[PDB]
Amino acid sequence: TIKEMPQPKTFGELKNLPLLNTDKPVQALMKIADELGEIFKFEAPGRVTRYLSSQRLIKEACDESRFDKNLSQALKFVRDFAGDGLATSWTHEKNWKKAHNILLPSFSQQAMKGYHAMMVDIAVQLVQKWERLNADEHIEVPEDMTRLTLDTIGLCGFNYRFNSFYRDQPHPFITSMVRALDEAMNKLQRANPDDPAYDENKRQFQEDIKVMNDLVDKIIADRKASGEQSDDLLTHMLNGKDPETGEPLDDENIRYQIITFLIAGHETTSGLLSFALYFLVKNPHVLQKAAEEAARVLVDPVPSYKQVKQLKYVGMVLNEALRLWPTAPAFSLYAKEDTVLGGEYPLEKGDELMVLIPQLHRDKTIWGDDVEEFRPERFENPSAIPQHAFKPHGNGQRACIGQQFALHEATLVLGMMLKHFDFEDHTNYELDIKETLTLKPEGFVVKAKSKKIPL
Ligand code: HEM
Ligand SMILES: CCCCCCCN1CCC[C@H]1C(=O)N[C@@H](Cc1ccccc1)C(=O)O
Ligand SMILES: C=Cc1ccccc1
Repeated sequence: TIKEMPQPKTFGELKNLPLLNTDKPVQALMKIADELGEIFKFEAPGRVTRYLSSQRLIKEACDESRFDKNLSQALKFVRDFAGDGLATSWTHEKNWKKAHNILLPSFSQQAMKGYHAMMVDIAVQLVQKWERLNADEHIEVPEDMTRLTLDTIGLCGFNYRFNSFYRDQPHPFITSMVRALDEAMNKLQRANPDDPAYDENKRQFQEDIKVMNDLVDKIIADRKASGEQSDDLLTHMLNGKDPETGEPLDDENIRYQIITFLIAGHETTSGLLSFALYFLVKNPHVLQKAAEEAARVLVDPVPSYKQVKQLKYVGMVLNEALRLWPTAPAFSLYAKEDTVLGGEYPLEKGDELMVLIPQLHRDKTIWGDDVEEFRPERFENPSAIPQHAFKPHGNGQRACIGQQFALHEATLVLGMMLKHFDFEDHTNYELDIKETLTLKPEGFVVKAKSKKIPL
């Protein structure tokens, strides 16, 4: 009955920690899952977790009566600058449910209608950039997709223009963001984060937290002294009141939310768009089908909210890209009470789980033997997909609050991309996945041939 779960190779007192001493640790954990199966123990000094890779077990871990969201070490280090914003707070901290209640209406399908015009603004800047490239120039795909999604969250969220398409070199806030995210992730591997080798990293980390707080606090202060009532997240946050506590967010927590949304904008949707275009150029028949939908639906020079809603195949393209390469590749859980997982693995209250999403999405008992194939038609009927087989936005009440935002922006942009250009994988690009907070293709380049359709 009770099975003892495998564990990858250890390093004396360092346990399994040195296995994360790599620049692609998620992909390294995936290969361990290939070797060891649906569940394996992973220990570091002072920490134990268990990596889940099968739908059989993950469907139990997604039972919210038995498991709640845990902060991974990664999220604990990001909390150093994202605070108790939505993504780095515990479910039982008062500011989680309060910010959740206040911000839910800002992220609904209905709220998407109000953001649509300003996502079209940024999306048009992307298309015009590509229309203006010279023959036999190429597109740096993740770079441009990150320019897009950062600008979109800046504009839709806070009425601020990062003007990323006017730049080679990030806005100063983004420089500190990206550097702080890099330190947070690199910190995870250090066997001794106290060696003086890491003193400068420590110094630079604190400078970046200060640059980030000071610029956000200024934006908050400036908006409050202004009165301007633009329909953006910062206004809803300054004006909204939690129905439960009846309280609004305070300025410190609003700062944390803004940092949180900007991290999410920069990191996740740009990865998704990059992986989707990669899969489309590697699967020309799928690109054809999606381009045909784009041409048939996007019949005006600017897309409308209604038309984006009818880009249904583009949506399953995005879902299939999230299946093979979920850009936020894991989440962590803890047992609310003693419980037995899958009838085989007893857990005590407090025990942690890691959900390894890319491996879940390769569970052959779920998707069949063509699991590595890019086939958006898998998603034709969600009722034919078993429970909790597909988890790119997390689980339950702690699922991605920005899920509709991301899919509206990604659908609109990919739709316009397919309306306006033919794409050529001119380098026969070999997929290379760089890991930061999230997963992104690195070095992915294509050529676009304009269809010469006016905007
Ligand atoms: C396709 C792109 C995206 C993916 C794959 C994604 C995925 C996820 C996942 C897996 C989680 C749960 C993490 C955990 O349980 O520890 C999450 C949480 C979250 N995401 Fe997203 N996300 C995306 C886009 C966005 C965007 C655009 C925003 C907002 C601008 C956003 C805001 C959040 C927030 C605030 C949370 C924490 C929510 C809460 O716990 O209340 N995400 N996301
Ligand atoms: C927000 C985007 C997703 C971030 C998810 C984490 C993304 N990690 C980045 C590296 C792999 C992955 C992960 O498995 N992390 C674990 C690592 C860990 C486990 C046990 C002991 C020490 C450290 C953790 O952070 O605890
Ligand atoms: C820290 C921000 C964040 C945003 C989305 C998912 C996980 C983390």
